[PDB]
Amino acid sequence: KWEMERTDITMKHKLGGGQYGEVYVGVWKKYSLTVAVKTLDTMEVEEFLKEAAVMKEIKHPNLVQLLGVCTLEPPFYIVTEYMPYGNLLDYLRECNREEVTAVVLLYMATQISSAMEYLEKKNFIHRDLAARNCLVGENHVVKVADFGLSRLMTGDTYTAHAGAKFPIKWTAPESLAYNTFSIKSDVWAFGVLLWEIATYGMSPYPGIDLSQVYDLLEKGYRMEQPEGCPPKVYELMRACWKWSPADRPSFAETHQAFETMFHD
Ligand SMILES: Cc1cc(Nc2cc(N3CCN(C)CC3)nc(Sc3ccc(NC(=O)C4CC4)cc3)n2)[nH]n1
Ligand SMILES: [Cl-]
Ligand code: NA
Ligand code: NA
Repeated sequence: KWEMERTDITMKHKLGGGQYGEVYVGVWKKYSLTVAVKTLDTMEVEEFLKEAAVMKEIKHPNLVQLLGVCTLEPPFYIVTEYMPYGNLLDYLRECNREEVTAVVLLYMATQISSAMEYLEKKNFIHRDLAARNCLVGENHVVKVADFGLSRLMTGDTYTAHAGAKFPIKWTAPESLAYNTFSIKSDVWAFGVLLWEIATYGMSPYPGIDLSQVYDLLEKGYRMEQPEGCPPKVYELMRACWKWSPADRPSFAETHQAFETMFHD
């Protein structure tokens, strides 16, 4: 149903400086439409198709939309709607802060909590929430992307395979310690994502030794409040980093808090 004919797309240039896979900007000739195209021998086919598959099952204004697949023969294609301003981390880092103000940061957070409220409702789990995995478009629209590790959950947790390796700065302690992933682990990451946004794209736990992060977190260390970050947003941010997953807010609560702030 989603399959398309590779001949349809014209591939113009490579897109990402090598950081996101083999992704090129594409022009769908017959529909006159700019699109992105992720392509894959690179023994990662199993996991590419898994990705192509999950994007068929989800649809939200703040999640990057699949337009079509070529997954009948190689090279395999993933054709998504094109976000002309790229990933959020570099956007924040390169933006004009007179244009991207505190209001715009709040808007970006609200839109992401929207995407995550929807996955939470769908009992899906993203597993790689971070500014580098969000994309920016016209009028400061932000959309969550990169669903390679995403899953529909059979119950309330998913256990990663032995020896899986994770981005530690974004990973919840129970995920580091017990390979346990849940919507509450996605909430932990969201918090770190909020800190990335608050700081216009700074690196979390700057200059800390990764092998000390768990240790520090268990002893209670958490990242300090960024300058300009409002107290309510910092309180919410800290809520996402509660040790016990149960004590963390839901994505519904979080989104309610930002929609309210976005008004007041
Ligand atoms: C998916 C997507 C990506 C985009 N747009 C862009 C745009 C972009 N830019 C490069 C630098 N200029 C200055 C800004 C635009 N760099 C990337 S880098 C990039 C490429 C691919 C993916 N992810 C996927 O293709 C998989 C999830 C389907 C993420 C980031 N993606 N539109 N839609
Ligand atoms: Cl790339
Ligand atoms: Na961590
Ligand atoms: Na905390």
